[PDB]
Amino acid sequence: MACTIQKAEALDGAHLMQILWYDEEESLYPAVWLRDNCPCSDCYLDSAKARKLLVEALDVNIGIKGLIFDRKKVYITWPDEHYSEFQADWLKKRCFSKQARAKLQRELFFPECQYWGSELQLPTLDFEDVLRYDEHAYKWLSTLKKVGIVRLTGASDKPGEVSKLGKRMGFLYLTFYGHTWQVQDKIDANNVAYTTGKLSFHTDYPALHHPPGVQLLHCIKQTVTGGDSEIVDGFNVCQKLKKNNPQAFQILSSTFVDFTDIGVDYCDFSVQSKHKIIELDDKGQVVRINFNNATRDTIFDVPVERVQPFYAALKEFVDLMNSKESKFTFKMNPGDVITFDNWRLLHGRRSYEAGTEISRHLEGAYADWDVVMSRLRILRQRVE
Amino acid sequence: MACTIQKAEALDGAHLMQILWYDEEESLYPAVWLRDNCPCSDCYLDSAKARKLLVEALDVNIGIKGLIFDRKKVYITWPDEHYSEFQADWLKKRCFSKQARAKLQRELFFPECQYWGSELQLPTLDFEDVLRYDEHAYKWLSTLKKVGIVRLTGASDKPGEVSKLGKRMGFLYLTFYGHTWQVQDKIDANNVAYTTGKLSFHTDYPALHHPPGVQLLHCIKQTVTGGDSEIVDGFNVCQKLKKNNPQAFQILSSTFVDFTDIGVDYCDFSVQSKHKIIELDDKGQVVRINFNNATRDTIFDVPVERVQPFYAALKEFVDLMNSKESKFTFKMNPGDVITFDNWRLLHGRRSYEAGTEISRHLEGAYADWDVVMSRLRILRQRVE
Ligand SMILES: C[C@H](CCC(=O)O)[N+](C)(C)C
Ligand SMILES: C[C@H](CCC(=O)O)[N+](C)(C)C
Ligand SMILES: O=C(O)CNC(=O)C(=O)O
Ligand SMILES: O=C(O)CNC(=O)C(=O)O
Ligand SMILES: NCCCCCCN
Ligand SMILES: NCCCCCCN
Ligand SMILES: [Zn+2]
Ligand SMILES: [Zn+2]
Ligand SMILES: [Zn+2]
Ligand SMILES: [Zn+2]
Ligand SMILES: [Zn+2]
Ligand SMILES: [Zn+2]
Ligand SMILES: [Zn+2]
Ligand SMILES: [Zn+2]
Repeated sequence: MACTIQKAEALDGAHLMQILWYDEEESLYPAVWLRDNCPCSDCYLDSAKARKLLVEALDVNIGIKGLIFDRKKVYITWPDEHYSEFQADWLKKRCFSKQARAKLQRELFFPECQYWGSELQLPTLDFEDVLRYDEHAYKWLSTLKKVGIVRLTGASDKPGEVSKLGKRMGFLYLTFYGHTWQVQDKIDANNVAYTTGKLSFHTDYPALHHPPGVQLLHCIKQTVTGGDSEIVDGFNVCQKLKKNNPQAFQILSSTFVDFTDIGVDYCDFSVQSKHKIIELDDKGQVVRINFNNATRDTIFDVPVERVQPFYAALKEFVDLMNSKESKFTFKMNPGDVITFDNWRLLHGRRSYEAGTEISRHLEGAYADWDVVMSRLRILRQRVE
Repeated sequence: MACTIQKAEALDGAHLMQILWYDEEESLYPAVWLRDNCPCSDCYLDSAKARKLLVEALDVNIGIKGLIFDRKKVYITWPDEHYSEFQADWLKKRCFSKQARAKLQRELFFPECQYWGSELQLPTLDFEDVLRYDEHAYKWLSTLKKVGIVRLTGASDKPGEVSKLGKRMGFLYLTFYGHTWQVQDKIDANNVAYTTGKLSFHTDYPALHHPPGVQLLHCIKQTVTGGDSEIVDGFNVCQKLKKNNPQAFQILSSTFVDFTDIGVDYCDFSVQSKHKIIELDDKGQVVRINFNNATRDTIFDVPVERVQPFYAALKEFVDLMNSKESKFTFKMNPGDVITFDNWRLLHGRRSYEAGTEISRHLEGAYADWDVVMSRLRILRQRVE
């Protein structure tokens, strides 16, 4: 009844098609959009699922010349004698009502989000299960997207596990630190990560204009002397900051901060960026946190009078992150893997003791959110 | 005289340091910024060129407790007995005046830009020279950044040339179409690029939220039956559009368009995005064009009444691109490589004739702008 056509007609000087469905609801489709999206082999390459029609071939003032229909299809003639057929279900799905458009966007982008503080129950799955079963890989990625983190247990205590998950997603994201990389204490460390020092809350790689969306960290070896992990939900903290201190929020979401990274690892590099620490979309929703205090530059491109207020804002923001209501602490063991949203979470670690042998070793990697979402879309379809 | 210290003092309740240089100019440095950027081994890890100091250790209300100086350094004591030394040249470079900050930004980001239309003289270098000499690789990347395109001649007529340039930059950008990819006519083409059809002006990969910054295309084999290349400077076209049709400009720079790509190539994929076709920074400057008509989705997430005005805007934009004053046409020969800014240029190709053997073959690859700029920074330093 809902996707069965009861009536189709051209309206509004034939610039619009209206469908009355059998459930009595109505949908409207501009004529230019219909012509633009003609599925015939002239206009549309089915093997690629892509449009061949050029913008240059589209009359933006086009009207429908003729229309007939049955319960399942509309058949249209155009002023220049082009001919088009559209299927009822295809039409129904693309209805321009706010409700139909929003529903489809949810299905494409999995916007569901569950904010958390210290009460977090760390979502946890088995590693081999995730590699083997789509049902488990689906739960893995959907929870990663919704909650921002998933732990995987039962991996080995050897290099190569993040690489297997990378393949399960599709491919990992290559950076100047390599395809994968080793978090251990190193002589002449090119990065504070590669020391025994404390890492306060940070996102990885704000020195890139497109920081890694997803981070993977696998504990190969762990020390008893320290090295606990800490996470906080950045979207949650930002919401509390806007509430408690709209001025601090305003400064952090509007000020461009310079980040830097110079050194040699996979290649030799001299990397520079600018980002707003709290990054808002066009509707004012926080979509990314860009913040690592180690790689924030000495160069600070703001007028002198904006400097101290910036720091006072940043301090309020860091204090919220450290608050006992926001922060969640745990300690990784050999064979544990954490996979998390590096645009949303900030993470850190406690200091631990140097010695003459390596007491602590994680292997990490990155992946692009688009690569991950693509796998998520495919998995959902296979599972449903 | 300009970077020699004539006087240093604490001012403004000791919250500011003022330096009077020997050229009689003055610079101001907030106390909190100085403490934040103390270069001592407690605060700063020299092997990483990174800050160890935590935000949590920074008193945002800090003042200078004592200060002494000579011609080349300032020596500061802090209220908690921490001690800091700063070098005159380091200080001079980071001066918070608008002029000093802007100068340094130019040096970091190479903003110089030369807009062009049909009068373009295609910048051209030798391929092997670029692989061999830093002077030539520097000219290559600086011109790529400034002009948006460089041709390289004298490559071979065999696969693997884009890969060599990838290494010269650092590394190539892996996508679902592979590390490198073959533009040829293919049975069951997963993409309109892999046909003999005309490609109108487009950027590559707006189906990703972070489209490739730089594209490389190497002609292995060329057909006489068609297949000429066309380019246009997108930043130039946008400027003309804002002038001629501010309404069209407003629609294109504000409307989110959905892009899609579903198929199998390097991996199986189902990719979705949203972008504004004309993408503006926070000051209203165009920083990216995101537009491929083949991969623009059938799904169009706007209210019905915005649809036709969107198309009328897009048509004005495409017509400008096609104008004889904007467009530059040329034809690639075996051994030619084009490297260009895929955020700024749009490119296309003329149709050509199918046959039973492959008459036309290019190999392409992508690179990230951050990877390229890093190499650019390193090269400049080596050459100067
Ligand atoms: C880049 C990260 C550290 C975070 C950063 O520098 O932003 N590595 C662990 C070294 C791979
Ligand atoms: C992605 C490009 C075409 C452009 C596009 O689909 O956006 N390939 C040539 C197939 C690698
Ligand atoms: O060592 C850890 O526990 C966490 N490591 C990092 O956050 C890093 O390397 O960037
Ligand atoms: O075939 C050409 O000349 C140009 N190719 C493309 O723009 C492409 O593959 O995306
Ligand atoms: N069942 C209706 C088919 C209509 C074909 C029209 C071709 N011009
Ligand atoms: N040449 C001046 C060195 C000052 C050292 C001060 C240590 N507190
Ligand atoms: Zn139906
Ligand atoms: Zn058609
Ligand atoms: Zn980290
Ligand atoms: Zn290298
Ligand atoms: Zn000097
Ligand atoms: Zn110090
Ligand atoms: Zn292309
Ligand atoms: Zn794969």
